[PDB]
Amino acid sequence: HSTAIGGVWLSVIFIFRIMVLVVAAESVWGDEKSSFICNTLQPGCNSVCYDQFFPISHVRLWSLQLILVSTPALLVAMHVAHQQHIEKKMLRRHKVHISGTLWWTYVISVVFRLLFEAVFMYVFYLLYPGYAMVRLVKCDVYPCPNTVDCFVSRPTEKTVFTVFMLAASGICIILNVAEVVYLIIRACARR
Amino acid sequence: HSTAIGGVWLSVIFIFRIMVLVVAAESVWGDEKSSFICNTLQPGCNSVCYDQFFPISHVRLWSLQLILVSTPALLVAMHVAHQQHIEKKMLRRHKVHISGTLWWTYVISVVFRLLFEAVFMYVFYLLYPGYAMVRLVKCDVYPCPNTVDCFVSRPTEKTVFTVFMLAASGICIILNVAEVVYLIIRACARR
Amino acid sequence: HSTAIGGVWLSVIFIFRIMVLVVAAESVWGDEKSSFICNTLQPGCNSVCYDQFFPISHVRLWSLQLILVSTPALLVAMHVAHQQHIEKKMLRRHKVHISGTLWWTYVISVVFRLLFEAVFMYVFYLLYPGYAMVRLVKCDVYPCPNTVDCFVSRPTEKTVFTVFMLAASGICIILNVAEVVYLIIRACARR
Amino acid sequence: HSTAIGGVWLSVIFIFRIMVLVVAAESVWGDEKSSFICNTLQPGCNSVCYDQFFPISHVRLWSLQLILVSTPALLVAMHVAHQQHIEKKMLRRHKVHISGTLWWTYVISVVFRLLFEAVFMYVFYLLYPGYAMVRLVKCDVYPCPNTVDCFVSRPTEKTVFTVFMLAASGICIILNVAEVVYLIIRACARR
Amino acid sequence: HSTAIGGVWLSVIFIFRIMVLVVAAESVWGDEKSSFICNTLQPGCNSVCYDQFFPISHVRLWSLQLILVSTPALLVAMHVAHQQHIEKKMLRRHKVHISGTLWWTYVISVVFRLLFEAVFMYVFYLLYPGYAMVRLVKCDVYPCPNTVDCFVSRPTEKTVFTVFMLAASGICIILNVAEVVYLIIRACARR
Amino acid sequence: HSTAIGGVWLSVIFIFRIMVLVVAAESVWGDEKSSFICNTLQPGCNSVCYDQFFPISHVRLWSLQLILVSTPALLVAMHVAHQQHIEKKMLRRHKVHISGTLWWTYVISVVFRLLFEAVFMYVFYLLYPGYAMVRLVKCDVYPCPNTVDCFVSRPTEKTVFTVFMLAASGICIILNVAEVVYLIIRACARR
Repeated sequence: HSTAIGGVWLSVIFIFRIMVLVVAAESVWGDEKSSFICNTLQPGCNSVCYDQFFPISHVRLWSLQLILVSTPALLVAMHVAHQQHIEKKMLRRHKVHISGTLWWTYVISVVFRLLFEAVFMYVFYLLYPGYAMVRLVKCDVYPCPNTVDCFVSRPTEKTVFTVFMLAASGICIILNVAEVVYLIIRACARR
Repeated sequence: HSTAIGGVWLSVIFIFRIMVLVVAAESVWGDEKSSFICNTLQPGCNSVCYDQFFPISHVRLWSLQLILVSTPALLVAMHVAHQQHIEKKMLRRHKVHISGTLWWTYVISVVFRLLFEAVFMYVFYLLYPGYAMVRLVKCDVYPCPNTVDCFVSRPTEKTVFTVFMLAASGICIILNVAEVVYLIIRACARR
Repeated sequence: HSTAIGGVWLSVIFIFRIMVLVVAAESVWGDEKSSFICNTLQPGCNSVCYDQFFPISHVRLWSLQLILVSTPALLVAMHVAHQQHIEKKMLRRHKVHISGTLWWTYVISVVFRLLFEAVFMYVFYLLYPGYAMVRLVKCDVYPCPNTVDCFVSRPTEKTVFTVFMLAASGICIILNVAEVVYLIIRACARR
Repeated sequence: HSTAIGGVWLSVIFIFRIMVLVVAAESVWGDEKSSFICNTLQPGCNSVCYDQFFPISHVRLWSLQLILVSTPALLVAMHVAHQQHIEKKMLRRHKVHISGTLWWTYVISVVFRLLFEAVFMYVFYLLYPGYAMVRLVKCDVYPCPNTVDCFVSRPTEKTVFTVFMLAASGICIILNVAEVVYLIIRACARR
Repeated sequence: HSTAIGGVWLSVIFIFRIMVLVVAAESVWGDEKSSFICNTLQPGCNSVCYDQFFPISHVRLWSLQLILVSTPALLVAMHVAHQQHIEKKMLRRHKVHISGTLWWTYVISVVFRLLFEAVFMYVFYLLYPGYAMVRLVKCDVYPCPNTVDCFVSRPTEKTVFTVFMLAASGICIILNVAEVVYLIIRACARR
Repeated sequence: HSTAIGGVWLSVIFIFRIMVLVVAAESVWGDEKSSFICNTLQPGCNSVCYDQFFPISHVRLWSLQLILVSTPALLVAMHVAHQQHIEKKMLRRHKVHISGTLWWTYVISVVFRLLFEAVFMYVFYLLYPGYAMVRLVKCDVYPCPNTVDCFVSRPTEKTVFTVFMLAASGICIILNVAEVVYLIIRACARR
């Protein structure tokens, strides 16, 4: 069974996040490294400064988050497909038990999706505290001499897309919590 | 139900906007940053000047507008698909109530699409007042010394595509308003 | 209904134009701006000279022309699909009236396609009078000092593809006129 | 009807030519202009020399030849599809006449394909007499001073692919001639 | 027959590995060679240093591992499809023998997949002992004079993706071992 | 009819070769020319040296070999499809004759595939005797003065992929020979 409160909004928002990531990664974040430049004559300063200030790109983090969020759905879909194959073999009490075992698996999958979203949000907070990208950064990593100034490619557009993605992720978290609560309420109402 | 006055023209114009954006983004706006050049020896001036004068690219704004306009249609489609799944479960008074609840949802979706289009048009006006791109821009953002001249890649072609997109968006707004009015008239004629 | 004189040749020639544009845009016109070079030390001269001599690329104009020519077909197809949906609703005098109203819509769509093709041909004539691209151009746009010489990337190949596209467009115009005349003759023969 | 002598071999060889062109154009001919270099300090010499020695690229000529060869097949397919639509309308003496009119159209399409292949082969001979690309070319086109030496990107690989394409085209011409002769023989044997 | 313990988790984890590799190879490892730079004026030092420190790219090794792991599944699928074709020919004792022969083939395919995964993990350990990429490397390969410092493009992101892939591969190995043990237990329980 | 000994292994190994070539060509061999560099100030030395040492790229040779190996299968498939069309026309002694004529065609196709594979292997041996790519090459082709040193992009990775492809091709040759022998044995056993 499915609930219109949680499933439809989750699917549409997840599709929206996919479309936003597809738009952003190809064009906005494409030249994140090539356009990265520092005011220095020291060879190798640009690469080490980019690695220091961008350990992992925003689009890569978003793609990993989307994949990890998607994995429970793939797992439950494959499991139900195998169960229906077993049912088709049987055709060529127990069914109630199968449906019962299916129920908790879906609940656990929803909980795991919520946990994955929260973990990725916390990782994003740890790696990039400020939601807004800055135009100039100060670099002191070896072999850059003293401190040099480096310039990010597209701070404002990246900030806008970051705000969009963060708002979508937060709405997803809230909707997952609400869906879990509504599932609990429905289970209580059954009894 | 559907109305030939609003639905068909909306769909064809939305497809036309998709095709125009696909044509424009790949070629016209591809070198918007790489070809951006300023008359200065100061490192980092090009990137900061591009960020100042182009906080978000036109094609990215158009893609976001198209996605946001599309989201209500995806929501209503998913909701009706879930409702038909519930109907198929029932098969294996109330229907009139379901259709009634469906009606206002579609009306609200149309209103939300109109609001999204208007909001994106206003955002475009705020960010880029002039409809026509200019060949030369004056830059005074740090660390550019005093004021430097910078040159846009394809001002005229970008202006032409901007005019096309703006005309399409305005026609979409007018058609949405007309469709809402015609829906009100039809509802009144029913009673 | 359809006529073999106009519909089949129109469709095959339109597909041929699509294939030719796909071949040309990817390779021939890809480096139209990057390979554009002027004999000067003035920064920004290349971009302003390219914008002056190429306000809009040939491939972009051809793509816009193809899209605008295609839009009436999409409109009529969506409208007939909606009408067949209404017919299926009816199944679950008037039909002759529906077919009659369908007839003039198709005629007007053909006329609009012819007008669009003629308008795009006239625009091409206005923007690029000479059918053949030239190897060297003279530039005096600010900030280029005095007059400088600039060199086009692939004049001869672009000329060949321009001749192909122009011949196809002219044949399309002639075939549209002939189809309109034959439709008039058939309508007269009916009475 | 179809003949195994001509149709199957023609289709498989045409598919082989498509695959060979797809392999060649993406990689072999991709850097034909960017890697083109001349031993001179004169700006604009590279572009004019490339245009002089390569008026149209080999891959573009092959693609145009394939498209033009394909067009008669598309025309006859669309025409027979329209005729079958007319037959389906009739269902909801004359048929023998329709088949007879179909026969000469297919024969003329085959003749046109043969003529197109021969014309493209002659054009290739006129533009590039030598089948083998040369490593060094001598350039005297304005504004190149006196005569300069220019270097082609991949002479040997381009020569190999040119030999492959030319052999395929010649085999296609021979097979088309043989198919026409066999059609004449079969028509005579019918009487 | 299939087991839910091994098959579903294996398939979902293999799909997850495909998605992770698709995300990583296009963007993270794209500029692995172009961005590779060494602090020297000696021509050819960059290429030889990259070849010495990166004999084969991580993404290429992962793709080869995925292909080799996939090959047994393709082999068994093609073999069962041929067997079902033979069964369909028969339709137009022995079946038990066919199923028995099928069983050991699937077991051997699982064992081969486990061996391939272990071999690729050992190869990865041999080529890249440290799981984490380093920012700076020391090069002494001819013709680089003495020892030069070279800088890797994206050490931290590559390290993160390497950890992800290694964890997925190890989980796959453990799951394959568990599936083999469970198959042995089920075979014993049958007797 | 089909044989499980030859057909299934041939198909799976051919698919494996396709996947390996797809992995290799896009990334490994992409910068084979752009990254090619020689220690000289002579313009044009890089291009002529690359042409001398790499007359045709490894990936292009592998793609041509795969296409040529595939062509007999396409020919026999098209021929049997035409024969089944003739059979369907007949439906709307002789069949045994058709099957007999089909048999030798498939045998000849297998022999031609084996010959093509052997010929391409011999061509690879002639063009590149050493299986392993070398880091440094010595160039004396005009206009390079005296002898210069040039550096290959990715010698080790290219060597690994070359070994993979050569092993696959040799296994294909052996399997083709074995399939021919088994076909002869089966034909003898029939009598």
